[PDB]
Amino acid sequence: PDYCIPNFSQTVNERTIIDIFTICRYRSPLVVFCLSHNELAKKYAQDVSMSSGTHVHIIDGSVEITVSLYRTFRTIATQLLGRMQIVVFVTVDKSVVSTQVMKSIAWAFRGSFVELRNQSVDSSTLVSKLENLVSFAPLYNVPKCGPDYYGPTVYSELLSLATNARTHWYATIDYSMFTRSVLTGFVAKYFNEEAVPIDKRIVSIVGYNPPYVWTCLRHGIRPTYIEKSLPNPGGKGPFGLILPVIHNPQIKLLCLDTFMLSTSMNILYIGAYPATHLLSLQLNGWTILAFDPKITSDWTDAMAKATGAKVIGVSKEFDFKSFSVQANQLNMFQNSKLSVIDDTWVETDYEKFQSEKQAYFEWLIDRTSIDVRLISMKWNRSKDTSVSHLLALLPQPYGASIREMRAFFHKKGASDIKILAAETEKYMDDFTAMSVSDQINTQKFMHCMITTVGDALKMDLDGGRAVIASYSLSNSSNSKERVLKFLSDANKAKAMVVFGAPNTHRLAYAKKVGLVLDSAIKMSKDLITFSNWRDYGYSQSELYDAGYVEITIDQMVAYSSDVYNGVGYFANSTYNDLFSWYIPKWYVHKRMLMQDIRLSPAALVKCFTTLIRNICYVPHETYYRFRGILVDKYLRSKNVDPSQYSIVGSGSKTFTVLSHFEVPHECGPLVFEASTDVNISGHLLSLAIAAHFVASPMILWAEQMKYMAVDRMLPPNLDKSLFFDNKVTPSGALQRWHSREEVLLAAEICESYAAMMLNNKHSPDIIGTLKSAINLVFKI
Amino acid sequence: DYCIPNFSQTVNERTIIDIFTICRYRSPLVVFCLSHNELAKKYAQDVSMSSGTHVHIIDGSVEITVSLYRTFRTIATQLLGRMQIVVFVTVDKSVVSTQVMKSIAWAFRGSFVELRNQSVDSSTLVSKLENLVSFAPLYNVPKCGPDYYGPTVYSELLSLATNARTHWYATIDYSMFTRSVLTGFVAKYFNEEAVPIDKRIVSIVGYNPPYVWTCLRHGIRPTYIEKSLPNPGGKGPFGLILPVIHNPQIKLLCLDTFMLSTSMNILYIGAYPATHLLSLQLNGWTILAFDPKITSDWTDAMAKATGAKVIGVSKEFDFKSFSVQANQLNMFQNSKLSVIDDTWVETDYEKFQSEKQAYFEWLIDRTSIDVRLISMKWNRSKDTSVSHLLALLPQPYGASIREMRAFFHKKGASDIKILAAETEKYMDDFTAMSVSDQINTQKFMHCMITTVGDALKMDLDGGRAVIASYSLSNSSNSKERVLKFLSDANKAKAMVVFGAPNTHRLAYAKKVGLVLDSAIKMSKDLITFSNWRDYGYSQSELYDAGYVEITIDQMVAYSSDVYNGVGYFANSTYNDLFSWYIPKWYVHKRMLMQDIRLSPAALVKCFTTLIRNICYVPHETYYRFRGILVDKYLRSKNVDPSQYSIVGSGSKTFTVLSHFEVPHECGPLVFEASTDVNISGHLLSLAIAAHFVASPMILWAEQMKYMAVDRMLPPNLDKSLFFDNKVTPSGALQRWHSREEVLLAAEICESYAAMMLNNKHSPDIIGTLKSAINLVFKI
Repeated sequence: PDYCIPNFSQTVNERTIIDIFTICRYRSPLVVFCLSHNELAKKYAQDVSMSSGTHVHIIDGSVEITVSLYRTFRTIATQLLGRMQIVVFVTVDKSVVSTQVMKSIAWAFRGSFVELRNQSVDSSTLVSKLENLVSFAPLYNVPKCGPDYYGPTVYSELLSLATNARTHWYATIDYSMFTRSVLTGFVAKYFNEEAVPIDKRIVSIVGYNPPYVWTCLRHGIRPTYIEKSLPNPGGKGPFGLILPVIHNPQIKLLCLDTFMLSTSMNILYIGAYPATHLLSLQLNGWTILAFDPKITSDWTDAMAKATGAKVIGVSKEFDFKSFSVQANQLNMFQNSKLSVIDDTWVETDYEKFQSEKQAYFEWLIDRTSIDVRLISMKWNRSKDTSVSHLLALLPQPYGASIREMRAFFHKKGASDIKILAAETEKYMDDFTAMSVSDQINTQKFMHCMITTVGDALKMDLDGGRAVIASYSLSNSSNSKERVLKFLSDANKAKAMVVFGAPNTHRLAYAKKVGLVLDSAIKMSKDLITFSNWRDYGYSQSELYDAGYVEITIDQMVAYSSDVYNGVGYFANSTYNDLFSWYIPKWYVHKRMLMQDIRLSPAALVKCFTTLIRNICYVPHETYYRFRGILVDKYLRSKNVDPSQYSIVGSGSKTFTVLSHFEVPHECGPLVFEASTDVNISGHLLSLAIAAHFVASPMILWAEQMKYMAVDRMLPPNLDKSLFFDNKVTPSGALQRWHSREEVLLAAEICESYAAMMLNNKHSPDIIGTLKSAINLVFKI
Repeated sequence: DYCIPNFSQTVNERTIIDIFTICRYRSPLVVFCLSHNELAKKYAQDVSMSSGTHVHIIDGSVEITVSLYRTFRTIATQLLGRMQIVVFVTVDKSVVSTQVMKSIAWAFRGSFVELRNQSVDSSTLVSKLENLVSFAPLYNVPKCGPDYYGPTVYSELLSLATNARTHWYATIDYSMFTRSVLTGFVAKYFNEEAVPIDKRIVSIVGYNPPYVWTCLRHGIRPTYIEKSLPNPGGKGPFGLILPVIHNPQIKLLCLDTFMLSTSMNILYIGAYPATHLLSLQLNGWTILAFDPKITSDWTDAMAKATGAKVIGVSKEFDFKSFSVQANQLNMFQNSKLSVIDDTWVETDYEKFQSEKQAYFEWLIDRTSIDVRLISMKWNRSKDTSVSHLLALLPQPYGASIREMRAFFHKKGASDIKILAAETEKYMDDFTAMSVSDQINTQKFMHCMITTVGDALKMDLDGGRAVIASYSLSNSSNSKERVLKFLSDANKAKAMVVFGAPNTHRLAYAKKVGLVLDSAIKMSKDLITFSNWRDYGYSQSELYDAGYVEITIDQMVAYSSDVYNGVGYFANSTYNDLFSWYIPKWYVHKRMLMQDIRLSPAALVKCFTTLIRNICYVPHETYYRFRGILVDKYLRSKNVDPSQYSIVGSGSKTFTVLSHFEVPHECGPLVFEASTDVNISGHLLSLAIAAHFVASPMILWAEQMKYMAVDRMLPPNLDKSLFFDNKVTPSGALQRWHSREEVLLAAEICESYAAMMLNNKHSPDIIGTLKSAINLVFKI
């Protein structure tokens, strides 16, 4: 062996790389707690620190807020892979650091954010959430990178002796729902930044993906699907939707309402009260005309303030026997699109009441004055009846074992069809006895009305059209030649097509070291096959050649914090880490070249290097000594005279130039002026190591690094506290980082750097595809 | 299984392997003492932001007792986190003395630095503060010891010439650390028992060279006792005349420490400068130094640094005066005396040696002075007869030099002729050998303080200190006879520090596939090491012989105020396979009061917290599993469920509703109605730690039984050392757990280890500990 430190031979073997992959499942230990009672914070900080060893920080204002954040999170950035919980108590007022700024910094480091600074010192809510820190450590019931959670993990079951003090834990499923929510929040943030009109905030979800309807209505955008091949439903009508062939406590009503809220920006909601499920939706741009006798004056103000929509609530019954546009205040929807949500019903003469409604909806749909889109009515008829302008007769996917159906009226519906009673009762007898999973499964018939059939690669990309392709375009049906052509054209067209694909070389490195076995995922060349479908792999370089920069889910949720209304997560998933997400290059240059904390790689640049330095006995200054030695081995490998430079190998000086010399490089010859100090970019080396295990923001960091060749003024609208991680000149501008020579020099030694840190058990393909992408960013 | 807490998918066979690997990092603490608080805050931020080192600043804003309680209760949970921990202590020495803070530091396996007397711009203070930022997560100051003389040079990690690397021999350095800790414990034993200075002699069973240095570093005299010492092959009564063939100041300490073992009175001729002696505590010695260059300050400097009574003569030694009234030898009447002759001249060296030899041949035949040993430099080119000559060895650290050493003794050869032609070719061979072989020949020198015979039949009178570094554990001595020797030693109130490989800890290491079969092979309790055979001993059968297992952590912490040896930098898995045991009589007499030096604080949390982080085990959920494990045991003994109520919290394991008893061999467990039961959680965690490192379960159990009721704090010990435990307003250590709460945890201990390690534990490890807990609590 070898008896010397730092030791990489005996410490970093193939099983060590496996354990590093395992540690990445714990890489979100931060909890940011905001309370206005400092002495109370000191107690619980001591309680959780003594009981479970959680590292605590108390930003109390004794130090300036900018330097206080700089000292707190520069330390946390190194400990994110330490498998130990980290709590940061923020006790300064919201005037010192606002709720949105602190929430951004929290989610930028993958942490749970709790804001309770308005609470009194003896608040039952404040003390309870503080006791949860000590009870649940090292875990915490508050979701990370999100305010709400609707998955199966119930933290209160961990304290219950009846449930054996256990709860469920589906990391891959929960992070998938977290990813669907983050993509939606980023598109919502995209619409807000581009000042897109409210009625134009529509996103195309490539491939059928049910949960996107809910996430889109949570962020104030309307969803629309586009599937490659949608099979025939098997019913009657123009679209064949009449009788087709066959854990959220408030999704029973949100399943139908969110879909109807996608068909129009104006809604006639009959029988709305209480409509409590709508309160957790951002409806800023909608106009709700609510009809119910139990509607009060406070109910209208409560719905409008919680959703942002213009709500006009009528405290009367709906006049169904008046056939005029002057009744029920329908005059406010002239020359407009309108949809009707009918939830009215009675247990006395239900057949007689439905006939009165049907005659009104059959007339309301034939309005040349109002573009009535869709009308949803409760259907339960024991007699044969003819329906005009009927598009769909679907069961209630969340109605469970109930007997009621739903009818959908549309202009392009069946001109006249006869709904036989003996056919619906038998149809319901089958739907009534199905499993709950199959009952909820039949909600795809409902989403068919907002689905366009065709190829997503041939769609129109006009005016910055938002298109979410969740792993869709990457599957083997679409060729890599055509997908790269679609994304390159989309970037030229200034369109927002968020694209995701499996990282080819990250999965190859996972199978090489024996992480995920051959039984789960099999790979051949760049073609990937998943088991319980085939899929193409894409690297980070070829997508930059198509004009797409890889961004991390961490950076997307952090950049979209002030508009995020979705769900969070608790644990990371190795399966989800195999994929990478890319946004077009035009939007990166326009609004993402100024590296704030939300768009910084702070949550990844230090945690991997520190973990390896602790495992391999690498002292701090010794780490920078190895940096100079690696540079010394590269300069002499290119026949540079050793007397022309002087290897310092410190944190501030990599090496000093003594006489002018140049190094041949494809991105222009590296110019080294005499009597100058060279300090190569260390983040490039560490981000390449982090790319072996998780999605690395190397491409976005490089674009920011090139933009920081000179001093750049801070954005005027953004809070300047978000730039705490970087130096700011007294002028008020972000200080220059590194020269193009210092950055390209680190890319050349990057191959030998990974061979040192991982004991030659790295992936030269991972370093190669990143090195190739760094060169294209710094093209001459 | 998709449920948390998860033990199935998380704790596999390789997971146990990685836990063993983490135990190599289980000493990350650094305790830094400086009197400049704002300067400490800066370097605390510098090392925290650069390397992620967790820092603590005890500044006095909180009371010192509560401040230590909050700081180290947290550190105890993080000792397996692979991250450096620094504790800056800025309060005055009046708030916490240097010896108290050093004990607390070494109790948690930490490097201790005391620089509170330094000014804010001291070049020494700032340099050692910059070393924290430069060397993190490592540190150049050794743990549990002030000095380090091994091959690891930290300044080479910063040098580009050495490729920023240095050597790293963890097993060798920790072995030297163990030899030094054993010596320091014996030295602490002599200080506690008030043993007279001249009686402080320890027997080192089996030949072990470095113990001569460590003993003289702690003011005690060593003596060897070997099973079979081969004949040296020379002439003389003991055959020591011409036998058959990294410390910068060991060149002189090799000879002087051996001569300082032969007598408590020394005549050092040619002492100046004698700088090597300054690092030894010679409290009890009397040095009569002869050299012209001796000054008045030199005598005071030697006496202050060593504690010895030094009388330094600023003159030459009168060799041509044959009387006890010359050279002030009148102070050694009716006393033992040994002389160290280091005088020499480059002009007529032969003529000067003949004058010395005639004096030493007369000085050895003194009925007035019990002259023990005389060491003279020998270099004669002519044939000469020597009277009263015991040995003539080469200088083991003389390297390629031509000079030899002669040793005069009363029991030496009455008359022998030293032929010049034989000693010239003998030096020609000694000069040509390797340096390792030159130093290897220092066993001939130590032969003069070596008794030949069997250590199992020695006399154990009046608390005799005997150190057996794995010697008694080897296969030559049967386990039946060794256990008989140790049981007799404990009855005789003797101090025989005994060490042996932990049978079940090595078995658990081989079962999971840590140390492979090529290095260590085991059969039953017989162990074979590669690169000799050895018997294994468990913690229970040694308590049956009246011996309690103590950890090297607790020994160096308990001996902090007398420790003068070396520290260590990294732990070694090879050394962790062995356990160290001290007699039971000394544990009951002075170790039943659990202070921080004798507490298992450095092990009771770090293993449980690491497993809770790996397996997603919440804090309160951990205590829920505790009650469920108790509920599974009470039901297994046919206790009616309506007689108790499972609470499963940190303060209440379960509440008793009606009186019921559980049959147990240590008396039936009595559970009074309307009372709360809180089983001892430390017993469960110490059993888990016993799978990987030496666990102080036996010592903790003896302290736990003594803490059945309140006990007054010792009057002499600083009461700050009891910060880890509750103290009543009366000034006494508050009671811990009842005998029912402790024995109840021992019964669920088997199922507890099956849950924490996913049934991949060792029932033998739990069994030998559970058996020992019963013998401590025997009725």
